[PDB]
Amino acid sequence: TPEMPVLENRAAQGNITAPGGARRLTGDQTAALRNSLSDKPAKNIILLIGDGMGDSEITAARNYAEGAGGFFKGIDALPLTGQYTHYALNKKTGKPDYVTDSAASATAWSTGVKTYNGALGVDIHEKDHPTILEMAKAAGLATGNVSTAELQDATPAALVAHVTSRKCYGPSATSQKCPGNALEKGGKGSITEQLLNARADVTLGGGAKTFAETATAGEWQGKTLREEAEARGYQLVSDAASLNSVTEANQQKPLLGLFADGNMPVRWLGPKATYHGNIDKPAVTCTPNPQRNDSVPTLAQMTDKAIELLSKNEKGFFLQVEGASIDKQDHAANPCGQIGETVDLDEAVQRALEFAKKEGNTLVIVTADHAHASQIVAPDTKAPGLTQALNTKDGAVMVMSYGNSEEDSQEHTGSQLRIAAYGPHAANVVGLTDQTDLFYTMKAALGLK
Amino acid sequence: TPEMPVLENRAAQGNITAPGGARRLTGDQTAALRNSLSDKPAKNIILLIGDGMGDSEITAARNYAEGAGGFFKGIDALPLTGQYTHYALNKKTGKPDYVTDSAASATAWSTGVKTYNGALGVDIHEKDHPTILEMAKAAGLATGNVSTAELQDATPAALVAHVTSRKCYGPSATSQKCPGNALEKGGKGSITEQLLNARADVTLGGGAKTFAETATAGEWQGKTLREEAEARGYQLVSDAASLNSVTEANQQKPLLGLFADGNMPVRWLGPKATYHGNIDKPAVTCTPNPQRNDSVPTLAQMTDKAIELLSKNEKGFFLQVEGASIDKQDHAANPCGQIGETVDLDEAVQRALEFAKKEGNTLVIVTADHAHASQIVAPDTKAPGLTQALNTKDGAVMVMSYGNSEEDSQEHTGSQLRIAAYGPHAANVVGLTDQTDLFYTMKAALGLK
Ligand SMILES: [Mg+2]
Ligand SMILES: [Mg+2]
Ligand SMILES: [Zn+2]
Ligand SMILES: [Zn+2]
Ligand SMILES: [Zn+2]
Ligand SMILES: [Zn+2]
Repeated sequence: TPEMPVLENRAAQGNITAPGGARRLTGDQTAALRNSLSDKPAKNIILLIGDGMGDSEITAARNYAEGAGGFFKGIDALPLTGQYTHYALNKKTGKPDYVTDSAASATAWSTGVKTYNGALGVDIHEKDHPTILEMAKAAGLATGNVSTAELQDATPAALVAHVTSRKCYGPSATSQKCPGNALEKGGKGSITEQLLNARADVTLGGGAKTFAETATAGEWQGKTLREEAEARGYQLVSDAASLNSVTEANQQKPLLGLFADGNMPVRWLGPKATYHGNIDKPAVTCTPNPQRNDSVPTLAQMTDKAIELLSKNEKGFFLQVEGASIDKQDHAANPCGQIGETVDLDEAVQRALEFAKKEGNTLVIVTADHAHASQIVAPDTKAPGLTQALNTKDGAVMVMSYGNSEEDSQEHTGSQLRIAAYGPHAANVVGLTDQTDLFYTMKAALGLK
Repeated sequence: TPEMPVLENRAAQGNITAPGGARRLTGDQTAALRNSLSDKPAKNIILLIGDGMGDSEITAARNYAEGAGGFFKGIDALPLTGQYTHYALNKKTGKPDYVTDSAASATAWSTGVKTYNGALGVDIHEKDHPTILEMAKAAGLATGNVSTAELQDATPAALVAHVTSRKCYGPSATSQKCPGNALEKGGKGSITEQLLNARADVTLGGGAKTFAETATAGEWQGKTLREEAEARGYQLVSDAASLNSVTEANQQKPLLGLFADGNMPVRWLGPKATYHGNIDKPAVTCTPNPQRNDSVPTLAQMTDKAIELLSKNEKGFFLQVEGASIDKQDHAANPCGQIGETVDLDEAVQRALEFAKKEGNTLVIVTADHAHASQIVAPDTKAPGLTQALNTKDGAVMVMSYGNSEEDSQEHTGSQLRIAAYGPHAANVVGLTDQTDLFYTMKAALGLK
């Protein structure tokens, strides 16, 4: 009557003020850990990435949304945890670059090779290396690529595209920045063109804008990328209703969902942190974003439809799910935007876990590309950076600080960070590992090669 | 019987520029993990604490001393890992206070009750709670308390004292700061007097200064703390020569080593970080402190002796080792000092792991009280705080940034952080747990009733 348990409840068990009340455990965990260890092969894999979602980000989001002694039913629920490194390389020297971007990190987990900041699917010598999606596909597995960002963004693009710079979104930018990759130059194509060739079964996100560009060469020269996708038999959907109307997605009729021109709308609204924000302004309470929609699918919905479609495959499936805007809102120094996308991702993880639990042969991994700027500090802190006071679920104030940049955007940080997993082969995330180890873990799990 | 392994080598496997070159794993971990899970009783527990050592501090030290792709033979070797929370409580409201001090967090793990910032061994109503060392002693176990800080400091003090404020070092301050704890007003005494009453087998650290104080009352009034110590039978030692000469350590001959007036000397020196210091000044290489001596025992030496004296006890032991100055040097915004003390701890952890691996019935836990300010950022970073560039073991540049305060000292942060363990009951550290579970976990392991 086996089955691998998920963490059902790790909230504070009683009165936070009393002896034993703040305890998240209720008894010895040994037995439960043992039950969590299997080396059986995995049929499927669900990789959920919170971009910029390091330990700090998780904590701030839990404190705010669930209270300090709360528990994220999705994020905190994975039983096997570790900490991994995500350094990148200096292109010229080949030595470590301690603070990676999304492009180099995404490449790392999806290819198993370290690269330079800005590179997608290539190494420091600019050699193309096959990705876990292409490999899964090659072996006959269904494949999914879902994200809240523009599909040309680095995170999802890493799986289907090989370009020297993350910026070559479409023909236009490619010609000018990735001369080596430009179609009209003998190259493989811009990110959007490779994504279309890649042909995963299910791809959903934003970035409808770039599809308005036309190809400078080949069979579809002069037609728009959107027209191209139609001409090659993709099913195009652009709202919740039409998405939910899809019945099957495969190699004959691959799904392509374009839910916004750029990035998909953020779940919550609030003002930006500000200088001495926590002393000069009252505490903030985030509010749902009215532009979020009933016509716009949530991450959990996209995730849910994808598992549905992909699960038809007898052989199994690979699916990557990105909660994109945790990072984008961290850059913007917007606590509410940031937290709100963490809560969003947790909902997506709950869905993956519900599936995995009942299916029994699925590995579900939750992690991030790199760490980010936000820090939880004392309410009376006086910082030279940006700050904001928030009213949390506990009814107490929490102060959030962004102090690693004097200009435009807050930056990434190089701290090692959480990786949690559940299912067959989950054990490979425990202890210290490298981002590149995840590639090999997934490969091995899926039994590829 | 397949008795439990420590991670052997989690360094990058080969050439980090090549496929699979940065991998830390040489194969599937499932079997090894199974071998690591044991719910047999623990005979001994060694708890190592890096004050302010969040994942961030560990990463920087790693990059620095061992390279991005290196491995800490001590710190990174514990196979069972998780993340834990350490929020404190608001004294008046009892709602969470997101950022803890060393007093409140130390109280959490040593008594299993949350408390307010500044409290030592009391709850928000100011009532006492038995500490883990007190419970071990009651059971007839040998007990040790080692710090590189002054013994009065919060981390080591939380084990032996119950005062309303951490400032109540000795006679003088207590009278004025913790009236209800003052001896003259019938309290249990200042921290130092309370430490004396506690009578741990082995106590080593700095903090001699306060031992120069004269008691205001009791059977040793007018006499100094040091004189009282001698009168009570403690064996004093104030240098390394005399420490090694010690052969016995028990209840009627407790060891008390006072190796400094205040805190023991830090291993490494370097300039403090400065405004735009990564842009404005050359990269730094840390210098070994020439004033650290062959006369002053290192943490690993302190730990080594402690383990030896204590192990003579047939009943088992409880030992707490603190690498104190990580925190203090973080506050000071001194990368070299911060990193040097993490390297120091790592050395003490190795000593602990060595013993444990051989003995087979010892739980070893490595963690921190709370997170801190330091972040690793990109080399070209223009930040509003204090920054510095360092020359790592890789021959590359790493920049650390301090930007959560404009005031005197960098501040603590409330991010959840790594806890890692080896041995019997180590499984209770995996996943999400609270700083309060630690108490309960060590108490159940030793089967303290
Ligand atoms: Mg991203
Ligand atoms: Mg301390
Ligand atoms: Zn990112
Ligand atoms: Zn980013
Ligand atoms: Zn501390
Ligand atoms: Zn501190």
